[PDB]
Amino acid sequence: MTETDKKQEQENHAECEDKPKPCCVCKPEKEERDTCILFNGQDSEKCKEFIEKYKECMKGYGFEVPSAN
Ligand SMILES: [Cu+]
Repeated sequence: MTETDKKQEQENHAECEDKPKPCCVCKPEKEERDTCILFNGQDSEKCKEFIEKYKECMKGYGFEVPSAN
């Protein structure tokens, strides 16, 4: 029995989905980032500051991050 379509593609937003399985070691900074982008609008320094601080606090004895390298 054949079929027209079934397999879903599902693409990403821009590039690199990031975020593996954010365990319990990561939660507060996450809320701080969301709030920062909520009030600001990501139009403030691109909020890259929180991204770097996060990747810096996680890549070092933190947990795990896929990234795009
Ligand atoms: Cu975590």
